[PDB]
Amino acid sequence: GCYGGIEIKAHGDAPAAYNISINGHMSVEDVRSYNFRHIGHHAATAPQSVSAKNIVASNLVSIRPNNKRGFQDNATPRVLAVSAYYGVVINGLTGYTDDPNLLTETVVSVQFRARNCSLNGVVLTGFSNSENGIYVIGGSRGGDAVNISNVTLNNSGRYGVSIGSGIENVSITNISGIGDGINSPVALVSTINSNPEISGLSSIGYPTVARVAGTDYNDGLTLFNGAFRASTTSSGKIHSEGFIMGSTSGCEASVSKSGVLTSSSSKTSSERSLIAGSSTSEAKGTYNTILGSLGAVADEQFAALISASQSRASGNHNLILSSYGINTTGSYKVNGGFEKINWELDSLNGRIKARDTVTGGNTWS
Amino acid sequence: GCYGGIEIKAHGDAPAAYNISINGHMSVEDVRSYNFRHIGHHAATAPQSVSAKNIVASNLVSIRPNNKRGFQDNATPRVLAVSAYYGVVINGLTGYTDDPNLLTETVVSVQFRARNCSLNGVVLTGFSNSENGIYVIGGSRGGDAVNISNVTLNNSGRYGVSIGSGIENVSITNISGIGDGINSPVALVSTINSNPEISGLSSIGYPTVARVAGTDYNDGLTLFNGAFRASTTSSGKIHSEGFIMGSTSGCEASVSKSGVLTSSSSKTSSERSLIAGSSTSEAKGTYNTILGSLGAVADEQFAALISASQSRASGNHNLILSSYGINTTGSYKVNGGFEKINWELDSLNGRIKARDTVTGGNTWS
Repeated sequence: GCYGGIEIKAHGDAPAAYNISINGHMSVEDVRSYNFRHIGHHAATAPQSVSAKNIVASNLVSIRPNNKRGFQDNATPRVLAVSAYYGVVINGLTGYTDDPNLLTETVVSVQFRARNCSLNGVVLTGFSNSENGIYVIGGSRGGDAVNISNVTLNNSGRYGVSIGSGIENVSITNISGIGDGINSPVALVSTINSNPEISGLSSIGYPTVARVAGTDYNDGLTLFNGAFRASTTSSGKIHSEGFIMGSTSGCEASVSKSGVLTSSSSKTSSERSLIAGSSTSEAKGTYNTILGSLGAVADEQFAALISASQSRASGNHNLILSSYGINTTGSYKVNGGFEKINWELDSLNGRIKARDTVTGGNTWS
Repeated sequence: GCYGGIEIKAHGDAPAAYNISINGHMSVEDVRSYNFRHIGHHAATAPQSVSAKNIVASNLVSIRPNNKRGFQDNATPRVLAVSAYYGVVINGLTGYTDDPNLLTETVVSVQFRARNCSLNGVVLTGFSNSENGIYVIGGSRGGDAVNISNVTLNNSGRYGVSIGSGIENVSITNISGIGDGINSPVALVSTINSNPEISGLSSIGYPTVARVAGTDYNDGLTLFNGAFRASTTSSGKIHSEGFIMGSTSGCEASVSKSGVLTSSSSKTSSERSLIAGSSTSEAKGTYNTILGSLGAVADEQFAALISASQSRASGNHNLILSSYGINTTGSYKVNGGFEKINWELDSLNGRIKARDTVTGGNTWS
């Protein structure tokens, strides 16, 4: 029956409380069950608090948060409100109400310069007329992060987990929600930024499961950021807009939009490129394709090789097929050969050339 | 020396206990150390409990669970048994025994309409003659989830972590196990459903590490569900059977079996398709391939382009190679050109055509 159940803070012109541990608490009909803040250090244009740091809070219970008594000029209720603080770790939180009209804005807020906060093991039940279950707004700062995992929402929040502006680093994993009893539910998960890391969403009764910068995903989502590598035990450099998969050692994909699949000792520094099913191959131009090849090099714009060995395509839009030991240089040509160029399809001039013969009336027996 | 150490429940015709917090407990030689249930709400054909919700339980100790005394008609022992309840969050659980014959069925069970449960930070030691370490059976319900993470098993369970029927949403991460001292171990992890989310498995002494719907994985596994995106900071729509990787903005893979790699502003709505190493390209047919191309469109079944610019392949099995500025329409043709079609390999009729000349006796110097 208080305003704050546990408040951790400071007034302006004072240092905030720091290195505080909550090892279990029960808050019954408070306004803001857990309320961590530092007055004077919330505005985007204020200095960051140099003192608001380190809160570890666990096994937190919040029951029927409300403001029937009118505390703090009818401040809106919260199960949890974090602001200003760096390094808040919340584990095992249950918020429960039996009256949907008591709390109507946000059940859990992480906002107002709060940074590097982590929520894990959360059950929110009964808040069926609140706009937001969890609502996070960032600050927007280097080295920031917000981690939300293992959350389940039972008719709690038109937006179950909402991420607002100013947040570049978010991890949202294993969120589930029931929205059937909610007054006009919108989405289990919603994000303003286009690059959240997301996996393990499950819901019923929300019209949209995930809304990521305006795009809906209702059938499951896995999103990861940065350089990506899978089923490859070691590799050289991978650009943040690149990847290596299903490969053995010695591969690299060192520029924007370059990638290696199913290969050994193969490297691409070619912007817009793919190497697949190959060994000891290298793409160094742009728009390069190397497939099913051995010791193949593509080193000019749009150069490519398919089923080629010990060969180099160095022409503009120059493709080598089904070859061994040839180096080609022509523009808009498809070539094949064996130790020397033996045929050409010349797209530039409309010529077809064989080293030996060109014949019709053939059969294959 | 009790039947239940802590029991949280209700009898039939009563509401179950709700919003209960266990902030550390030690259970010594009980039958079921932690036993959460709601009689009358366990059968598949019973109503779901409307009251069994919210349990957060942490730092739980269970020692030598057994039924030497014969409680409850020789009910089988458990470190933890969850049934009926929604939203059970378990963090930091250690179960320990020095007598393998006391508990022989399942160490931890999540079954009988239990839903949206989460287990994290579990150590089970000494249960070397039990069939299952953790055994989960689902209900099978929309918006359900079971999350199991950071578990280590020391000679505990022929099946370390087993997922049974009725579970569509499972996350199993960071499970490790020693099976050397187990009486006939089978698998560290086992799954009935074909789509578990799994990563971070490590074992010794289990003949199989992971068995996923009957298929064994003994050398590491990472499985994710839904639309997939990596090393791409933003994108348009990705179908749940699609992906975008290593790409920049403006890409989409909007239908079953469509994908974009290493590209910019390129979109596929083509069922069974791939765009790689390309820009401003679009696949709209079926069985479409676009590689290393710029402003390329494939809009008919089996149409494809490789090393092509400002070109459209609109024929049935029509492939364009090494070209600029051509639109082709023929069936079973390979084409090349530069502002006009300049050559054709006609697989349908066995014709080869050049705009200019076709010659043999050529050399490339």
